[PDB]
Amino acid sequence: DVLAKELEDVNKWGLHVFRIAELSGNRPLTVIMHTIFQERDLLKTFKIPVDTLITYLMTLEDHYHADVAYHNNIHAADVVQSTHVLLSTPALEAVFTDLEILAAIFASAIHDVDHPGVSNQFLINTNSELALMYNDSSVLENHHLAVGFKLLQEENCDIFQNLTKKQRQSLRKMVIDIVLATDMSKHMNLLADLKTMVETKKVTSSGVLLLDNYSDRIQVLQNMVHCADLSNPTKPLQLYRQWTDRIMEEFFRQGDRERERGMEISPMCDKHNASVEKSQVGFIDYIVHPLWETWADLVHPDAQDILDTLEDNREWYQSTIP
Ligand SMILES: Oc1ccc2cc(-c3ccc(OC(F)F)c(OCC4CC4)c3)oc2c1
Ligand SMILES: [Mg+2]
Ligand SMILES: [Zn+2]
Repeated sequence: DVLAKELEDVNKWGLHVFRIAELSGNRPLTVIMHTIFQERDLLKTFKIPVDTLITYLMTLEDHYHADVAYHNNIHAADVVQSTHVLLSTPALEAVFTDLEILAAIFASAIHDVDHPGVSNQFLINTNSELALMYNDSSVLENHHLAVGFKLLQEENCDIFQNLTKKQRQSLRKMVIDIVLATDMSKHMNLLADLKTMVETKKVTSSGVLLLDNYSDRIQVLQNMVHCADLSNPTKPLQLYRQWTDRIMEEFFRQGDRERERGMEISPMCDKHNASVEKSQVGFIDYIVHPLWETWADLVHPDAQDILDTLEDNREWYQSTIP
């Protein structure tokens, strides 16, 4: 009842995702996904057996690393739930089909699975087997996808077993397109394209965004999930700070490995020369605010409160440097 009371916040920005993780027994991804599938009536729409959903969700959640500080199952649940809220924005009402909503939510859930807690560049610089498999190109993101789809083949895990062949083919392509777009080295090109759409966007008679081709539809979903991925500084401050604690631990541990190996330490990864507050300020100024401002423009004014929180959080971190 405690957990179930907290899951009543699932449509709200600033869900207490860390309390849900603890209240659910380190199962935040399973219970948040299950709740959202129920809320959106997805189990009935796609004839998904409830037992099949739980088995897949638990296996998926199992393949997130419980000893990685940031890129774990809690981050995955957070991104799912954030994507779920952004799908419900008034400017997008009745825009996406049930299959596109399914794809966006599923993509979010798998988008970092089996993440080892080090970056693509580190996997490239260390001659890793992952970088060798994927020829240095979206190494992690290709991997998260391969794992997320492969697990559907485990015993009683195919949650898509009752989709038509065409629905599965279309869903598979959309999920790939969405997850490869969370490759952080693609952020500038993705944002540049988003700006273009905002400059040239159209609305319908009802006031809703007009997306009449696959290219525009997938581009909005790509940016939606990328926004959810980069949504930590838009959250109430107590949530944001704990996300920063976790990312910096993960970054520090990567820099300790780059130290033990004689490599140049990556930006912000050296725990003997790291200004956490200044870096959060530059993170918001150069990455998170330019993206969220553009998204807010696309769906104006639906996202105004999310943007105000980001600007408050920016002011707060700034205020701690003088
Ligand atoms: O190659 C990649 C791929 C994915 C991610 C995700 C992030 C990321 C997420 C949250 C962050 O801060 C706070 F919001 F928790 C953050 O800031 C740390 C940086 C020094 C200023 C970075 O950084 C990444 C780098
Ligand atoms: Mg990622
Ligand atoms: Zn992520």
